[PDB]
Amino acid sequence: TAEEERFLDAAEYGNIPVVRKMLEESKTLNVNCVDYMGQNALQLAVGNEHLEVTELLLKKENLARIGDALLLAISKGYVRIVEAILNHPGFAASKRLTLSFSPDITPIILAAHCQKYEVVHMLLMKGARIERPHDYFCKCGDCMEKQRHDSFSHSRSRINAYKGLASPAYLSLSSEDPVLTALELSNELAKLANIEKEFKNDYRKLSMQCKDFVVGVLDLCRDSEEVEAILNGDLESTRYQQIMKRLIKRYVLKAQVDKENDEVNEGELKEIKQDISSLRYELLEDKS
Amino acid sequence: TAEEERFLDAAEYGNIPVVRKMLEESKTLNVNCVDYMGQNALQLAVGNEHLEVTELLLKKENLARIGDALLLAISKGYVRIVEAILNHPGFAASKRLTLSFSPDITPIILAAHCQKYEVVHMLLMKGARIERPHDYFCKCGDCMEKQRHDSFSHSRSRINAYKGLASPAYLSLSSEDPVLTALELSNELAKLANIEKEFKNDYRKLSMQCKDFVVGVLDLCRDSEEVEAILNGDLESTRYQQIMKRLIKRYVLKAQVDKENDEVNEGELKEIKQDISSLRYELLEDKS
Amino acid sequence: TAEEERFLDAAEYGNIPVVRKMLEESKTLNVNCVDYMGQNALQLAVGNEHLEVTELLLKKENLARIGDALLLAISKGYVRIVEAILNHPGFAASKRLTLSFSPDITPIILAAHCQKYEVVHMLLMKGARIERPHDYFCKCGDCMEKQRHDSFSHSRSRINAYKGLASPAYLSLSSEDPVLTALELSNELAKLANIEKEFKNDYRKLSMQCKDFVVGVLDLCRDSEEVEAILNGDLESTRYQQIMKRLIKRYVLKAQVDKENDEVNEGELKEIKQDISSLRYELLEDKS
Amino acid sequence: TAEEERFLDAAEYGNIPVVRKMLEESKTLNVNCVDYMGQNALQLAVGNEHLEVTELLLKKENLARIGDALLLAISKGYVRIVEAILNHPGFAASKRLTLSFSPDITPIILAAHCQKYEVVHMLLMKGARIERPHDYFCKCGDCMEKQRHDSFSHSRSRINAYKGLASPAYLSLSSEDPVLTALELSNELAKLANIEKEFKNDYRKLSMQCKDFVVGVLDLCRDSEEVEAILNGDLESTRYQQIMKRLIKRYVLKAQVDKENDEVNEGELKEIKQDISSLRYELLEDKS
Repeated sequence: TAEEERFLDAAEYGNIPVVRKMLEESKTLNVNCVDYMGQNALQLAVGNEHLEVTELLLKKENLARIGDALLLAISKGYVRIVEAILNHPGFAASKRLTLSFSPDITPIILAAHCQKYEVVHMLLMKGARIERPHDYFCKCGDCMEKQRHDSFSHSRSRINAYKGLASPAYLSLSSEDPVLTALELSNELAKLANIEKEFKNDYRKLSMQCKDFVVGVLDLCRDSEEVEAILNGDLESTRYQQIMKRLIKRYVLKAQVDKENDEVNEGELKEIKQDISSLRYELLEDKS
Repeated sequence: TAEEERFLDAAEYGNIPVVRKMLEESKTLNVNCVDYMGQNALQLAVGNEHLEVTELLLKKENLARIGDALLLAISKGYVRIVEAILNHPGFAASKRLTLSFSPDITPIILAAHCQKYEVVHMLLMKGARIERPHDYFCKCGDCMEKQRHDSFSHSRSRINAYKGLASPAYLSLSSEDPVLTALELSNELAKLANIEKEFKNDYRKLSMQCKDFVVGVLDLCRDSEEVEAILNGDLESTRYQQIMKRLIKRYVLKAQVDKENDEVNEGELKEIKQDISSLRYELLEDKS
Repeated sequence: TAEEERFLDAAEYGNIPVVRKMLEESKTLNVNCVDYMGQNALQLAVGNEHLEVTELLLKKENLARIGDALLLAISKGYVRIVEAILNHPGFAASKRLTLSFSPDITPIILAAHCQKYEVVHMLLMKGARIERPHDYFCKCGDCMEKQRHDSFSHSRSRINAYKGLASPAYLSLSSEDPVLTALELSNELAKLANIEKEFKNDYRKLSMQCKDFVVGVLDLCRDSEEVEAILNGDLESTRYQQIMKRLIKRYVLKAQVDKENDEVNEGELKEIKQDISSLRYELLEDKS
Repeated sequence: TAEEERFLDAAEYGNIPVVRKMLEESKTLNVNCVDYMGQNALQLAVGNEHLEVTELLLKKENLARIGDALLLAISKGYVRIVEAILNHPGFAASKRLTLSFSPDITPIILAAHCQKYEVVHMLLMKGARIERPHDYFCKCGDCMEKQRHDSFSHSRSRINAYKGLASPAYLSLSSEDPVLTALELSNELAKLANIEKEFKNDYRKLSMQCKDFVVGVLDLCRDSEEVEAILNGDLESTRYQQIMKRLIKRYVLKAQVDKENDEVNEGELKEIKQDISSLRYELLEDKS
């Protein structure tokens, strides 16, 4: 395990030509090393180290921890690492159920809990769009889905799906008229707060998030739409497409500025330290 | 769009000799690439990457997004990027109305919402000084300006102009005796709070900002001016020039220290990461 | 002391080939320099400077400040510096009492006040596991330990030992079933709060920490264990091993994310500055 | 002023061989450039750029802004920049009054408002120790000092001197028994709060700071001194030297850790950016 420990020390920090040497030395030991994680690309997606990931993409020995590495790259919020994962090992489809951390969360939903717009838009450039809003009532038609599992996974996965479908970001993500759809989802979550018991506080939170979302989009304030359908929906609380897209861009830029006015995350500092160490290893080992 | 995507990947991060190669390869594809922004210098003014901007200044193919790039460089608060924008592509004048994001905000006003003194002073070294305090009453003389637009843009642009004219920074920016002018503007904003309805809280905020401004300038405390005109203005709440300029310098230095004792912005961390990546690309691609 | 001051200036910052020159110049002056600390590896374990420590490991001239340097590397929370200290100068055992800052704290306890899991796990890979929970009553059997010292060191070292034994991290550190042991320790600390006077607030704090620990481990929520022994312990407030280890890994990852969502420490910024200066000294002095 | 502006652009950022070229090109224009500051070493002591300062020390053309640059290096809290200022241009003495920003604050007092221990200790290694506690009553003996100036400078300079003499750091700085001297100064500031009117809140603050200082030094808790003189002083609220010095070292280390657990200053981030730009300029201009 000596070469394994050398590989992991080259893995947590940069050591990029050391990993090139581990490539060129006939791959004597497989990339299956365990510290606390079963595989090693999970600990390779820690810092902003793209070249390690590109060298991992040439290691197609069925290293089947690409999905959890993608979930780490989304939850930490990388961009080009997510692109390197999505492009080269290939993906046929991702619709219902495969056999590959690991919560029961599709990566569009996990990209929707965070509000990082470009990650979800890169997910939308590939074909996977809608998080499937079903009935989620006592009767749904998919009674066999209610009969496969009989546990708290139904209600909690329902709440997680509506947290994904809460539209924190869907105004850049739906096709046409996101405000009316946000009003409809607010009414639906209000009715679920009326009906579905013992979890009503979360539905009230999501309904107030949708309300304050619509209020902020109104507070963009370029040109008064003031459609009477919008007014009647408020009672229950083309060039038009061009005005709508311009307001979409305004709200996206304001949301990104309000993201950039936030408190520091310590992991973002750890990213800077690992980038400094990767610079150290690149410059010194290319001098040698 | 393959060269376009290579250009944008060279654009978000440093890749400065890659952009030199894109220059030297006959400019096969124009700099008009769209991710969410129409042009590309907007995404080039993200980090502290001056050499990209200087290479853009040699690209005079009527890439008409210099003004919004200047607004980004002011709102994020760069210094030498603003100098590179102001110097080389040339500016005839900027007084009332041209045809070139984009709120209805002149860059002196947007430099005045932020309190960054050196940016506004570099604006004042060129000829554009005053944000035009007009009557802003029911009657103003410029009734045709009130008749061109008939909307909320009058009142809201008025409030934005008085937020620019609130003097957060004008003590380094006016010509002579900024304290008496601040007292006069505080009296004017008090009278506008008395008269102009449904927005009185903002005028009260700006009046209290002017009052606390004058109180802090009094709290500099080198030599007691104590002019009886200042006393009579407080009732309604040369060597003198040398004392005034020295107090101006004292207040500017105290304001800059109080700026440097503020909470961290995450965009300032992103600037550090992009500077690290620019160092990476410079050193590695100059080794090659 | 001129070479001593040059050595200390090479010691606070990087200057790694300068320290190589101080090695190769026959070691004219010993590494015993005093600014405020008696030895110098204490001021060498400030930044993320591993090569200095590896050059110190070849300096085996009985520089007997390895233990306090290990305590600094644990309290600041380095990883590979702790590995470099533990591996090469050798350690026979660490059980009760040796003759080598310096509080009366064994490094497992000081690694247990901080919650850094990998440091304590690297301590557990070597043979030193348990922090010795004794009776700690009026009668204990070790009455001669109560008669060697007669001071406040008994009660305060007892409280420090139970702060080490509070299980902030022991769910990754004990062998089997940490939740039941946490319940037993919560009951023991509750009884010590009932009995041991004038320090009851700290025992109440540790008992509430154990309670909220067990509540969070319950709030992992994969599969309901719901053992009736757990229920009866709550009244006084194999595949099972596989489920338990998976919940252990879930709680460890959630704890590390909650660590990485914390406020910035200024010493972590100082680490970045000293790493930048080490890069400066490496690159410039290897150009020369 | 073209070479002046090139020099200032080399001055705000690193550009160290550019400043070497400005040295070697016969010094055509003197270092007297004005942006807002009269001299230029004030804007050269912004970042952690030592080589610029060492090149300034070879520029002995009576560039008489060394004292304000020293005050900037102390107030921002550099270490080796302060050493470079103190060592090479020479200092005869600094006792009462010379003719060379600029508040009326001696650098020991300005180093005492900040709590940076090593800066004040480097001041104490040179001969300047005591901030001269005089009577500061209605009668003092130095009545001519009260008759030279007749203004608020007496009371405010008195309060600033007692803020310097508040002992935030003097336990590492006085000769022997700092706790009894802190008790005496607390009694003196209490009596000044009884006597000197209209500023009593600041004296109450400094007295409570001295009280909490003594309480924290008591809360070090190695060995109970419990001198009856300390008890009688509390009523009005050798090996002993070795115990006292060890408690001094304990309190200094605890104070430095509590400094390193503080909120981030944005100027510390600006230091990192200017160090990155200095690395950029060094590496690129040494490639050329």
